Amino acid sequence: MQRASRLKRELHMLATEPPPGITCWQDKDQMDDLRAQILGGANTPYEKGVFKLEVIIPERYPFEPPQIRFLTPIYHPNIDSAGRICLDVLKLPPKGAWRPSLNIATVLTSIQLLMSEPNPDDPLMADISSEFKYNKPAFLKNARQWTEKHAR
Ligand SMILES: Cc1cc(=O)n2[nH]c(C(F)(F)F)nc2c1
Repeated sequence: MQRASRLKRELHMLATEPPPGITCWQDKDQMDDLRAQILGGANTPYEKGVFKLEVIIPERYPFEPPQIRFLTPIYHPNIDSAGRICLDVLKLPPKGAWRPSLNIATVLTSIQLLMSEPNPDDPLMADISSEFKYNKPAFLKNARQWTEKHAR
């Protein structure tokens, strides 16, 4: 009942005040099986791609974070080839940053920010991370080509 009331409010806010570039909605009729979309940001290599994500709300929400993975392939130091995301707010403390005062909208915004600003210090993709650090022009070209191939 606690989780239910919280999800109703989140779905209302996602429907009426979505963050710029972000959409999140119910796949069907269950408030804990959600989908989202993040628009590729301008001045990023993902520009003019559209990235779909799966947003699964666990039983203990809001005390456990949403489980979010990219469905659209993306070329990024912190996102693996299955769409898993390495991001602090998707993880529980002490290492992670999730807390019940965050919500689906804030963490989708954090993923959007991660797309703009990767964290080569916490890589999931070692070869992409090294390319991002030491050969940024190649990283940007590869990230654009992957966006053309899979997100457009
Ligand atoms: C988009 C959005 C804006 C906003 O202010 N909130 N607040 C909550 C909360 F508190 F219900 F979890 N969800 C949201 C979502």
